[PDB]
Amino acid sequence: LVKISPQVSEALSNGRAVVALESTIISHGMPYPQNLQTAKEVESIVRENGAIPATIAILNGVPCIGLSEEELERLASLGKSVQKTAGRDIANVVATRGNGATTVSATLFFASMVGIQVFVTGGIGGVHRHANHSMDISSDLTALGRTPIAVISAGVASILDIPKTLEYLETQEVYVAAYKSDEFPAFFTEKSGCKAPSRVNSPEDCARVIDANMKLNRQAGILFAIPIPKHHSSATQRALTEAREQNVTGNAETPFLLARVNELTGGTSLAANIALVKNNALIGSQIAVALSQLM
Amino acid sequence: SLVKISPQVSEALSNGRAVVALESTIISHGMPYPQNLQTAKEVESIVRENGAIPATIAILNGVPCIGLSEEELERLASLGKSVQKTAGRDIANVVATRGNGATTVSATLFFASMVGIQVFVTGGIGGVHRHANHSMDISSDLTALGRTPIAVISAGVASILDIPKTLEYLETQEVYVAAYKSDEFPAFFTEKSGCKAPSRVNSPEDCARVIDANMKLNRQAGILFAIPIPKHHSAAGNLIESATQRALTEAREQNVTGNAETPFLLARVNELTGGTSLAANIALVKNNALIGSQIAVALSQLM
Amino acid sequence: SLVKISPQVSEALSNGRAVVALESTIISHGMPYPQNLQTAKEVESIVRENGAIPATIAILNGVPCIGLSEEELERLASLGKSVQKTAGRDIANVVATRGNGATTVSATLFFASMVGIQVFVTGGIGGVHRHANHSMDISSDLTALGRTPIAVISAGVASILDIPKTLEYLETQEVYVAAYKSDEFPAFFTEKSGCKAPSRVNSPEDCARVIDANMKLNRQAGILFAIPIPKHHAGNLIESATQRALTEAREQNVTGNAETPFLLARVNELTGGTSLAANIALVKNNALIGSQIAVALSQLM
Ligand SMILES: [Mn+2]
Ligand SMILES: [Mn+2]
Ligand SMILES: [Mn+2]
Repeated sequence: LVKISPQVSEALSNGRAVVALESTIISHGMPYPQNLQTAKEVESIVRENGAIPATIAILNGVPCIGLSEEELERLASLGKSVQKTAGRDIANVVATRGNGATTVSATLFFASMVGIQVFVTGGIGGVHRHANHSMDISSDLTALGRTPIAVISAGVASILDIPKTLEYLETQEVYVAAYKSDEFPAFFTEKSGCKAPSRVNSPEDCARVIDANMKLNRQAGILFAIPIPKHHSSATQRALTEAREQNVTGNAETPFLLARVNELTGGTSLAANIALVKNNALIGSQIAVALSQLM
Repeated sequence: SLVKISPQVSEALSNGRAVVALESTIISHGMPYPQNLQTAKEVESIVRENGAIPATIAILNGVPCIGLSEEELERLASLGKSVQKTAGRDIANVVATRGNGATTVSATLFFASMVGIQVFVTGGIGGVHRHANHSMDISSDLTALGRTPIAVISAGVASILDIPKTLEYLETQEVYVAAYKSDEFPAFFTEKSGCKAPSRVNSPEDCARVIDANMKLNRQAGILFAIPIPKHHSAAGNLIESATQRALTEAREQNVTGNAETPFLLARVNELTGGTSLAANIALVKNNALIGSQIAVALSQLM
Repeated sequence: SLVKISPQVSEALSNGRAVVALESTIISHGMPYPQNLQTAKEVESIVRENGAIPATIAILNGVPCIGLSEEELERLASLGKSVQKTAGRDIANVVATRGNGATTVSATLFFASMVGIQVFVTGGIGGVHRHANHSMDISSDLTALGRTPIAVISAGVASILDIPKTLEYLETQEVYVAAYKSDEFPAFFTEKSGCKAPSRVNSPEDCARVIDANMKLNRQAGILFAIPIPKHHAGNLIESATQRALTEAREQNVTGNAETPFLLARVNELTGGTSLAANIALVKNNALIGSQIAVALSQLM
């Protein structure tokens, strides 16, 4: 049922480094054709650092692990009209023969299915603000707690509740480590105000943790949090307030906040988002190559 | 081989024919005698009339049974609340003590999945309770469905519970939730919850195709289909909702907690509504049995 | 190998003799040197005296150890609180960095399950913290027990934590919870929690039959047995001190890694050693009943 691209299939069969990539960043992070440009630049960074990129999406009901140029452009061109597909939506998107842009929870599922150990993303979903009134908590976190894969993120955006997100990850048995810092990063910016529960200082360090996790057959995964580079590192609070006073909820809520943050920052937040996923791709690829060498 | 599968259920499973799992806590605990027995038998009949084989699940003298005889349904109904209300976490204890257990959604999920039944019909699923922010009272039904790949066919979640938070928790647990032929998530006794359904399916065949995909993908999380109570009962919803609110207030003012709480609320609502809520409960489980059996048959045809 | 199994534990596993897992955070962090070592030896002796083999679990120089020698116990105890408190999520990192780690319930569950040990004695399990409704601080011990089919033998949950919410969370995770010979769920240092136990078991054989059924059913969730501290082994004092310690931690914003050690230390200071003495008594009692459960289970099988 799942279609693995020729390049990814070759790599997996030969034990070469593969880096999984998600597609909601393509459909919902930015408009066409900038979304396509970024996805291709991310894939190029993966290839230029010795790994094979496996962008995951669902197209016409077919889960695809590894996308061709045609599939990337086709996905990107549909823009925000593509179904944002969490793990729980996969079966429905398949059954309806639809297109789906897979989130972290869905991409985890497919990456694990075929034995990809490293999954590069921008930021992971989290515990939402005021969750003690709503219980709005991303399935990304639950999925990572029972999928043994390493997610390479730039931390968690302050749109979400970062302290509670860290607590929920801990409850779900997810190892969380910041890269070359004692501070947990906050996606757009390096400062979250939260201490990192653990630290790793090199791609080789990361690969050794992953290797141990694999060998032990633990069922919980890992969140690496790579602070956005210092050269690429009010709007959130105002966007949040506006969000409440205009009662934006459900599926509209998260796209509204990110868009508002981008508008209020005049493109600065999106630019940072682009910079961080590229940085995650660099470090993630180095981790994957180091891991492949270990194995 | 701790579990006993009846000849009728084993015959169906071995031949890839449609089977619908049914729970037994609605019999011993969820409904009074003898409507509890009457309804259980009528549900099994509806399952058969639509081409599937009913598999009511319970534990009898420490033996997990998948497929029950009429005398066993009668025993569960007659012994009533003296039968252990058996959640998944109670199964081992009821087996060890050689007791009788009427299985809830979390326990019935476990046994149905164990023997390869894909469709499980119930009235409603447990949920996040009201004031869960102070209590953290959240049904194991939700956790169980998040890690058991089976389709539960319900009429949604009762307003006794916190429906918006229940929907959030299901999402966090990776459970696909879809309302049947509606954009509104149903609230058990009534179709009106005030909550948008996160997804929608419009036919038994639609449902079967989602289940089929879930199976082929080997996902470990399950599915909640939520079937709004038939329109013929819509006039009763405001009444049952009003009584629900009064019963909740009464439970609080009388400090009814623990194992007493849920039975108190169901009984009180039926008393306040003069039997209307039980009548609605009977109608919705019959409707769920109808649609659930059609889903199971469609799925069997797909495979 | 993935793990180093001690000669005594390996022999027991191969010959079907009852084995009781033990954790090491109680040694490195839960108790001071040398009371920690003294108690660990006494607990292991109690396990042996009732017909089982103790398997204290830790990570030493990056190697998971199942079963410890006298030398290794001395090592964990003397290095004390400088050893990494190692939850399940920390195992891979402690292994990768070749470090020493004292394993909590969530980590010890993982290693016990790996080698097929069914009974794991601890003092108390982590829980839902007070004010979790603001913090969402909920121990991974609970999540782990909900998806690891092992019987944890505890003395309940300390009132430093939110006992009612801990019981609710365990229920949500499908963990069977039973108090031993009581209708009241125990509160670690003291037998009185003010919470009714959701279920009750009255003998080690009762417990073993529940475990046996859980095993035969292939359920993926575990069991918490809660053994009330012996009536002869101050409860009134430790509860009063607990309330005071909680207030102090709040007024001083003690958070993160500092919080739980602060509360346990403060309660012991405020009670003049009474709570540590109770902690020693309850882990010995858990070892007694837990080993009897493990032997009864081995006999059943
Ligand atoms: Mn959400
Ligand atoms: Mn409950
Ligand atoms: Mn904690």
